[PDB]
Amino acid sequence: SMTARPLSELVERGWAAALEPVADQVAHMGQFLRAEIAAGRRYLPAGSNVLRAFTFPFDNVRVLIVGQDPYPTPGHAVGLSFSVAPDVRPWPRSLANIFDEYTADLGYPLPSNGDLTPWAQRGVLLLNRVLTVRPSNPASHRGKGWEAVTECAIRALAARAAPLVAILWGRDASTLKPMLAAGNCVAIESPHPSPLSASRGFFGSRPFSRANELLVGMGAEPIDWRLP
Ligand SMILES: NC1=NC(=O)NC(=O)C1
Ligand SMILES: [Cl-]
Repeated sequence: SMTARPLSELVERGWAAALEPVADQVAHMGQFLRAEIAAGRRYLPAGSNVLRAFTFPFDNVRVLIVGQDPYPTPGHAVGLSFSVAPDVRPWPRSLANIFDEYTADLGYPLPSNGDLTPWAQRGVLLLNRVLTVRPSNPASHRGKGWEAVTECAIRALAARAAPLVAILWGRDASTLKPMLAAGNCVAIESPHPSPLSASRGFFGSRPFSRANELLVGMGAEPIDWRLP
């Protein structure tokens, strides 16, 4: 529980230090979620998955992907942005669009399922600007306190003595751009992959190959994006 236990228990070691400026805020978010339940509203993903992106090592991140907020359908969000459990079908529409672009950009076959954990295990941070949502109500937790947490995460990533490429999908994600100003960091911005915006510039954006060209130009290893 975010309300009950400290960052050193909840997230990976580098992340616990990176998020120290927002320790109280994370506890505050736990209190917010408690209040939602007391009031008769639910949230997604499950409490134990809310901070899941911060359970993969901070020092190993080479690419950051940021979306808006979690999937609003119960059974979809898993605490890694855009990912679903390997048994979920059909795929949510944002994910189908991401995979469409993945095939077009990289030439790989469509993935077997919607599980993006391989990316997380290979140094891709799968973040959302806001880390919870009320079921069936996209953007319902906007402005409730998560933004300070994800702002802190990005600042910390940008301050590392390491290369970083950011991929910012959509308007809420794009508000992290000022913080990404650092010489060791470069940002790709595009419209969100949702059907609401994908045709404004998500399709054809080639984020995966662009990220790898940027990494190699900073002397970093490219991401192996291939999913099974
Ligand atoms: N539909 C979704 N939109 C997002 O911005 N992030 C997710 O994790 C899922
Ligand atoms: Cl609800």
